[PDB]
Amino acid sequence: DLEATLRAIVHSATSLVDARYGAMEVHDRQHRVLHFVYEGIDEETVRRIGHLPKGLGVIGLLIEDPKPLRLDDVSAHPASIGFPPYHPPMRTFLGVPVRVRDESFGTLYLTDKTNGQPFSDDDEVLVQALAAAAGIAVANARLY
Amino acid sequence: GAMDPDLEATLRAIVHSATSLVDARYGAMEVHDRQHRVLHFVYEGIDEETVRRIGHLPKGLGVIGLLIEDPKPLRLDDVSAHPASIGFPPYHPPMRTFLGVPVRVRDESFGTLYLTDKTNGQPFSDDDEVLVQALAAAAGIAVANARL
Ligand code: HEM
Ligand code: HEM
Repeated sequence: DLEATLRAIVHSATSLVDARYGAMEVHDRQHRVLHFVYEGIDEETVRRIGHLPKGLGVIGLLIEDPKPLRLDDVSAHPASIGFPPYHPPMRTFLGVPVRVRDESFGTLYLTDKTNGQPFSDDDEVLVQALAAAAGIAVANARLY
Repeated sequence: GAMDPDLEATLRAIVHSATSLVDARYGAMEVHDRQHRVLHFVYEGIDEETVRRIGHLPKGLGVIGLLIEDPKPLRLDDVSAHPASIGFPPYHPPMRTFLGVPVRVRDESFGTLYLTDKTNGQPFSDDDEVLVQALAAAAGIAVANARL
């Protein structure tokens, strides 16, 4: 199961960096969402928010132009679309592409590092390393 | 022959992250087949001249052979003092502190991720072990899904 694998990767990222929230989106070449896995938000809150992300705002930027991005305040970025009603507040941000050499498929991202600090150089390196493993997983599912 | 390019980049990045974050002087990973024969070995922290002097890659013996045989996390204050120790070959850096963990999925283990010589002179911490285990699990995912 691909989503179980992607969830394991999100868990490792969130726990090791010590972020409150973690997520991964995988999309097709038209930018349609194929998979969205996440941790940090209870299902009651999920039910209030409603539909899962479509890959807009800051995530849209990263889908169009895959490369690592860290932000002190996600809502301050020019590409920021804003959260939907009932979504938890989130401030600090780290996002990296989920990719292989040939192609990028998705984005692994974290918000709200514990105790309020920005994501570090070391956090970005770690998250890139985990994402690469997810990149291989996604590339394999696309063949198999 | 050579490892799949994406797999190799991923494993090397994982070794680097593990080595960097636990502040190890040296880091390595061996990957083996189902019969436990070593196929690939990637490493960092040893200069290229010392590599030429050592002259042959590890076969998976000593304390590593133990981890290959019995895939479990293993921390040691002095790797050379372990009764499984085979000893380092000529020209190989002396290495004292050791942290090694299986590269695996639920059903099968594929290899070992290992770090030596913490910069602080101290043994690898419990925190160090947890971080390396998670990185090894991602390496396990990579190996399992790697391009045929
Ligand atoms: C738990 C991990 C999550 C993280 C780290 C996260 C993070 C984000 C980020 C960074 C944005 C872009 C904000 C902006 O551009 O201003 C966003 C937008 C959004 N999020 Fe969340 N989110 C998470 C979970 C969820 C969940 C579970 C839902 C739905 C139940 C959700 C629904 C949305 C929607 C609808 C948007 C608007 C843009 C879009 O549709 O892509 N998010 N989120
Ligand atoms: C740079 C990261 C490295 C680490 C962390 C590392 C670690 C180790 C450890 C823990 C042992 C077992 C010691 C014992 O059981 O007494 C060992 C043995 C050995 N190492 Fe290294 N090593 C590294 C690099 C290298 C390189 C680059 C070479 C060759 C160019 C090499 C060649 C060997 C050989 C030949 C053995 C003897 C046992 C065997 O053949 O498996 N090592 N190493």
